[PDB]
Amino acid sequence: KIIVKHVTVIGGGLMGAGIAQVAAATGHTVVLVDQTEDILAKSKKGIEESLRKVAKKKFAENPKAGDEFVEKTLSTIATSTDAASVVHSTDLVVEAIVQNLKVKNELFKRLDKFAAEHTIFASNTSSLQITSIANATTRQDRFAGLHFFNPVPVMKLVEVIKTPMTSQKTFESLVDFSKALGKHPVSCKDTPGFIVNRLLVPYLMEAIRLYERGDASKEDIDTAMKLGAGYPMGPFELLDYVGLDTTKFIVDGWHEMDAENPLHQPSPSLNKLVAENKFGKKTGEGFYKYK
Amino acid sequence: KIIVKHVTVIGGGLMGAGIAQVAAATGHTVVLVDQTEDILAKSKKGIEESLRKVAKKKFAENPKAGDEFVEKTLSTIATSTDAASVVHSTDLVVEAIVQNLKVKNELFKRLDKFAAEHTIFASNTSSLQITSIANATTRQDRFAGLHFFNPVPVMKLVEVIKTPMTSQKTFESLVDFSKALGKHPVSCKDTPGFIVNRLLVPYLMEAIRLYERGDASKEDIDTAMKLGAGYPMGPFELLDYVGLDTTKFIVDGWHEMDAENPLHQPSPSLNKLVAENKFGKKTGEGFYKYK
Ligand SMILES: NC(=O)c1ccc[n+]([C@@H]2O[C@H](COP(=O)([O-])OP(=O)(O)OC[C@H]3O[C@@H](n4cnc5c(N)ncnc54)[C@H](O)[C@@H]3O)[C@@H](O)[C@H]2O)c1
Ligand SMILES: NC(=O)c1ccc[n+]([C@@H]2O[C@H](COP(=O)([O-])OP(=O)(O)OC[C@H]3O[C@@H](n4cnc5c(N)ncnc54)[C@H](O)[C@@H]3O)[C@@H](O)[C@H]2O)c1
Repeated sequence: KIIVKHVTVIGGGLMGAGIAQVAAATGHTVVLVDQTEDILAKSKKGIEESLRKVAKKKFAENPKAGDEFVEKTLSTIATSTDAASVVHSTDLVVEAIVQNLKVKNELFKRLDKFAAEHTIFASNTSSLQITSIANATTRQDRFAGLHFFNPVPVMKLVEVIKTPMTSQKTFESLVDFSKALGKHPVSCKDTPGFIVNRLLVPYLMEAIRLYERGDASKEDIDTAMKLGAGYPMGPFELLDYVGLDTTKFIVDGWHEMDAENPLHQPSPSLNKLVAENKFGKKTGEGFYKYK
Repeated sequence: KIIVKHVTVIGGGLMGAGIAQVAAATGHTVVLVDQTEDILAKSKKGIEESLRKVAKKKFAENPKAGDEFVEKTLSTIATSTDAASVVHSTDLVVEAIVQNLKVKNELFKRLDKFAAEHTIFASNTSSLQITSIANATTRQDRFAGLHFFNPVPVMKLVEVIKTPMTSQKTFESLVDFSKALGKHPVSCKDTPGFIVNRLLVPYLMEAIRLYERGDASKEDIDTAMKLGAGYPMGPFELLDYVGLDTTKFIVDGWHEMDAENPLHQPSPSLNKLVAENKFGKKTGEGFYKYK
C-alpha cells in the first residue's frame, strides 16, 4: 500500500486545473499537463486567481500569510506538455481531457509504457466506462475511476470507481488520496452515471419533460423543488449551471446504449437550445438568460 | 373577487391539524372537522403544543404577547363532527382525509349540497386526480387542488392544482389565500404527482434500485447526493423521513395506473420493509434505525 505523493493531472480545463489545485494545496506534488504552453500558462493563471480569491477569504487578517499560501501551493504545480515525461516517477495519473474513448485509450496505452510499476491510472470521465479505458493497458489492477465535481476546490465529494479488475490495494489508495485532498470518498461500481449523475441527470430530464408537456412553468418547477424539496438550485437553474451541452451529452450516450429506456428519451427543448449554442451560464444563456 | 376568511378543514391528522393551525395563526376563522370528539381534542391539543413551542422562543422577551398569540389562535379554531353543518357559509373547504377515492367523493358529493354557492372546494391529496373528486360535485369550477407539505406550518410551499374545469377566479382565490397563510404558491395542472412528488418520488425509487442492484451502499448513496448535489438529506434518510408506506402507496397507485412504466416498478426492499411495518422515523425504523 503506497501513499500517493506525486500526482500528474492530465487536462488543463475547469476540472483538471481544479484537481491540480486541490492536490497541490494539500501538499501533493503536482504536474499539470496540456497540449500547449499557452494553454498551461493560462490554466495555471486561473489556479492562481482562484487561489488568491481563496487567500483573501481566509487570510484576510494577514495577506502576508495568504501570499505564502498561494506561492507555496503554486510552486508545487510544475507543468509539462508530454505526460510521458513524468509518469515514470508519479504515483497517480488523473485524466480530465476530451470525451473521446479512442484518444483516451491511445493516451493511457502510451502512458502505460512510461509509468512506474506502482503508478495508478484514474479517469474523471462521466460518459465512458472506466473499464473500456482500462483495457487499453495491461495495468487494469491499477486502473480506476476518480470522479470529482465542479467546482472541484469546493465540492467535498469524490466518487472512487471500482472496475471488476481494480485491485483492493488500488482502491484503498485512491480512497486514502481522496481523504488527503480533504474530500469525502464514496464507492460505486463501473455503472453509467455512477451514483450522483445516475440519480441527478434522469431527474433533470424529467423536470424538462414536465415543462415541455406544459404542466408547469420553469420558474415554478424551480420554486417547487427549492421550497418543497430544499434543493439549493431549481432543476432549470442547475441545468444551466452544469451545462446543457454537458447534460445532453451524457444522456445521448445513455440513450444510445439503451434506446428503449424511457429515462433517456431525448428532449426537443434541450436539443433546440443546444443546437442554438445556448449552453447555460457558460454561454450567458441556457433555459434562462444571464448577466 | 372571493377573499377566503372562513376555512373548513376536514381531517385532523398531521396535514389537517397543520393546515388549520396556519390558517388560524394568520387571521382566518377555522372549523376543524373529524370523525370523533377525541380525535378532535387530540388534534387541537397538538396544534396548541406546536404553537406554545414556537411562542416560548418567538416571544421570550414578551411572555404576555406569547400567551395572547397562542390563545387567540387556538380560539379561532372550532371543532365539529358534522361537516355538512359547518360548510353552510364557509369560504374554503380543504380536505385532508384517508386516501380513499370512494369516500372522498361521497363526502364531497354530500358537502356540495350544503355549502354556500361561493364556497371553494379543495383536496390536499397526493395520490388522486383532482378531476375525479371534482366530478362528484356540480361545482367543479370551484374545485381544485391545494397541496401542502409536512410540516405544514414550516414548509412554505403550496401547489395550487387547477383542473381543466377550474375557473381563473377560483385559482386566483387560492393563490391569494396561499400568500395569506404566508406560503408561496406555484401552479401545476392536474397530473399525477403534480410537481414535487412527480420529480422526487421516482428519484427516490431510482436511488433504491441502484442500491438493490448492489452498485453502491445506502450510506454512500446518501453521502453522494448530499455532498454532490447539496441535498439536505440523502435519498434513504429522506425515504425514512417521508414514510416508506406513504412512498409505497403513491408508487403503487402509479404502477396500477401505468403497469408498464419502469419508473414505477415495485421495489422488493421497499415492500419488505413495509410488510415488516418499518415505515421510517414514525416507527423508529425503515431503511435505518432511529432512537
Ligand atoms: N464540466 C464538468 O463539470 C464535469 C464534471 C465531471 C466530468 N467532466 C468531464 O471531465 C472532462 C474535463 O472537462 P473540462 O470541463 O475541464 O474541459 P476542458 O475542455 O476545459 O479541458 C480539457 C482539456 O483537455 C486537453 N486535452 C485533450 N486531449 C489531450 C491530450 N491528448 N493530452 C493532453 N491534454 C489533452 C484540452 O487541450 C483541454 O484543455 C470532460 O471530458 C468532461 O466531460 C466534466
Ligand atoms: N402523511 C403524509 O406525510 C402526507 C403527505 C402528503 C399528502 N398526504 C395526504 O394528505 C391527507 C392527510 O393525511 P394525514 O397525514 O394527515 O393522515 P391521517 O390519517 O393522520 O389523518 C386523516 C384524518 O382523516 C379523518 N377522516 C377520515 N375519513 C373521514 C371522513 N369521512 N370525515 C371526516 N374525517 C375523516 C381521520 O379520522 C384522520 O384524523 C391524505 O389525503 C393523505 O393521502 C399525506
